[PDB]
Amino acid sequence: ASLAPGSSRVELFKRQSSKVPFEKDGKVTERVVHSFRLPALVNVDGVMVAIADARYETSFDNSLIDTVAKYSVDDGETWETQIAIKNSRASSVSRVVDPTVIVKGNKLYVLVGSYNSSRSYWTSHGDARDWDILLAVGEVTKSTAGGKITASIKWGSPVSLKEFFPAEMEGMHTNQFLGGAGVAIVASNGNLVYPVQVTNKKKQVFSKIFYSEDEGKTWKFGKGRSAFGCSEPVALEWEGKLIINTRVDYRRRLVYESSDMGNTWLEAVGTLSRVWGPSPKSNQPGSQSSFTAVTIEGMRVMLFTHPLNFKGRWLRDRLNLWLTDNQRIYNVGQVSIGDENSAHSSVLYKDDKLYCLHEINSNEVYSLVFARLVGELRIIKSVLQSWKNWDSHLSSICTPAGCGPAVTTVGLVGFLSHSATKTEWEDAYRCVNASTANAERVPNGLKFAGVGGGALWPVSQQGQNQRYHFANHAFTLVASVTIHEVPKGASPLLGASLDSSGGKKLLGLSYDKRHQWQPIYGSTPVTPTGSWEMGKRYHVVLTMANKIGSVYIDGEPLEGSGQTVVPDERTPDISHFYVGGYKRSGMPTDSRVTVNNVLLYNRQLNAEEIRTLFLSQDLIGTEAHM
Ligand SMILES: OC[C@H]1O[C@@H](O[C@H]2[C@H](O)[C@@H](O)[C@@H](O)O[C@@H]2CO)[C@H](O)[C@@H](O)[C@H]1O
Repeated sequence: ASLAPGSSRVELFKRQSSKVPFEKDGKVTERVVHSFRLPALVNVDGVMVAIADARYETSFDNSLIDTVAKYSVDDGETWETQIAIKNSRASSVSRVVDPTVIVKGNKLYVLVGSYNSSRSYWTSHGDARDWDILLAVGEVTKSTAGGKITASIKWGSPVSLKEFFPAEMEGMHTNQFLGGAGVAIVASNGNLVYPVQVTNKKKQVFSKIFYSEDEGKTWKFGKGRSAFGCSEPVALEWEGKLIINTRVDYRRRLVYESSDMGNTWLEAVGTLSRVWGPSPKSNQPGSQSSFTAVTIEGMRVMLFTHPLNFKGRWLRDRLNLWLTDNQRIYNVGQVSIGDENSAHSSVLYKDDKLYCLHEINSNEVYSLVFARLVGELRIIKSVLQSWKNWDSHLSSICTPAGCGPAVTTVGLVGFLSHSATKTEWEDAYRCVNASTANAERVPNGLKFAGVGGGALWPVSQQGQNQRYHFANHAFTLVASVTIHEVPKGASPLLGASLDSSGGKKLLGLSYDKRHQWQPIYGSTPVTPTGSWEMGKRYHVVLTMANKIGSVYIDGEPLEGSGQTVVPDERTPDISHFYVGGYKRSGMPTDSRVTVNNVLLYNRQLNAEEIRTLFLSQDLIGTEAHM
């Protein structure tokens, strides 16, 4: 339970306690609600709106559900309650579901699925007999009446958008669709954009972008789609693309990019795709996720939440929040408390305060808690100042022949330099440390010695959540090194390992008893090349892209460098990077070397940025700057 220092919370929508105005046959009554689910928390012009399911009788998905809203004009001290949308009232189990919310001006656009009488889960329905898809538009107006600031919201009659759903898509016959739940966006050209989950007559699930250029009068689907198996998509716009982050049951979450309103989808292999696991071993159901772009203290970042689900199934305990600038991926920490069940969530950033509406579940009775994320916003601002300082400090270095090109920070993701503890080498970017053994701190890095010496920067080793999954598609690992002793055989100095030992490599660099380098390319025959001297430091660059590895000493490729390291159409799964040894006592090499300033970029640096880092190795360390 990390609800941070100075952060606190209330139980806003109290299961079996909070009442709503329930309407039926021309009569409104105050009704105690069983469970509140599917939190959507937004800002309309300074009115904090909280939208959710009111699951009246039971938390069963297929039961009687209206869309409730609660709205506050004082940043969630007091709230007014209403029912935003009501179901058909056609049976005891009629329902409007997966409320998905777009804010635009003083308007709230809410899309829901609607079901009349089925008790089966929607993905199992072989047709659309019980289903409709409805947009209701709520309008917020703002008074300062009788002295104090007041507000209300008038909700419109839902309008069916079923006319806008084609009966065919590529290679399939359509079935039903719903919003991804949570909060959607207005694009920077003004369009309304819902990422939606859709099923076909084969009952497969897959995600699309459903949009409107006309304030919601009419609706299109992007031509493209996600893989099958992708559900509850949640989307934001980042630097002119849509980022569509999807739930994938029993798998790691797939993230996609689309630069043309969803006409073409490319998997975001270089950044965020397959980063987040739905459970420790990613073999459990996943979750709805809050996924938004904000500007905090002048930097555009993204915020993402998803339960860790230690418990497995749909329990979905331990809601975590993540920060990213589409390069570094920082775990802010756990928002929910202890081991409580805590599946959906909605993060709002408003007037430079952070808030989160999330579920808590005990025994299938759900409340939505409203939390003030003050400590979290503090951690975030600190991590961001850190990102800003290192990028600015690296980028103002005057690189030598006054000045050559700046040290590149585009795509720099991790940085091991001057800070280290007794057993860890610290990421200056503060997201992923390397563990160490037999490590002696020297300026801007470590000196390693003896069997099992070295550092380990985890890749797949990060566990359920893998920030460095990009490395499987491209990376550049850079480092200054010095060999202090002539090894007895070939010893490692640096590389990306595919297994836990370091014995099955993707790409690495070793050095041998003959004073030669042994760059290693996958499982290819190793060929010693070049020459070094005990005591001279050297600059080393490993790049991999397009399934091609290359090794540089002092800014210059080794002879025969640029070989195939991925020997077929399967994607590697890198376990970790090893630095200055294997950091394994089972591996019988002894690397006696010093390694300074390890940089990890999410791309193949080009000739010039490699030559700049080389000539700049003495200027980039963190040493002076702490
Ligand atoms: O546990 C509450 C959640 O149930 C999920 O439905 C599961 C169900 O729990 C499981 O026991 C079995 O029947 O499979 C269902 C999926 O087809 C719902 O998906 C989820 O939304 C919660 O209500």
